[PDB]
Amino acid sequence: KVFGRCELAAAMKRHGLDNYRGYSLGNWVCAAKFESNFNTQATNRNTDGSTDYGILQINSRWWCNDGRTPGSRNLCNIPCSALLSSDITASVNCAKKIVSDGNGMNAWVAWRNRCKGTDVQAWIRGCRL
Ligand code: NA
Ligand SMILES: [Rh+]
Ligand SMILES: [Rh+]
Ligand SMILES: [Rh+]
Ligand SMILES: [Rh+]
Ligand SMILES: [Rh+]
Repeated sequence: KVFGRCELAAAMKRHGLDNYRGYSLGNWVCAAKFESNFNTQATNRNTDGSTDYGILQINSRWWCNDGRTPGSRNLCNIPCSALLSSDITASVNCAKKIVSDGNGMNAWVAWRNRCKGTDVQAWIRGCRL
């Protein structure tokens, strides 16, 4: 599924991401925009052979099992395929673990390079929340 901006903000809010570990909803929407262009089905292979999955580009080295990332972990205890669902529940639950891990939202390279320090409130402007 390719979400609209305000449609994703509403789903993220419902699933408890607004202010999760102090990160406003606009941070999460901005991250999803630059990681996946709001596409749940997005996949991107990494130089290390790991793959990033879903609306928040969650990596198979640490977070999910895809059966093709040797000596990786599955710290979210999910098949990476669960992260490509139209239902964002599994991505949001795994993203909560990731952002609690010590480097916060810097775990998302698109968030650090394109969202961090910017007017991220703009990403929820005009949305009924
Ligand atoms: Na893995
Ligand atoms: Rh939920
Ligand atoms: Rh819930
Ligand atoms: Rh766009
Ligand atoms: Rh870690
Ligand atoms: Rh509201």
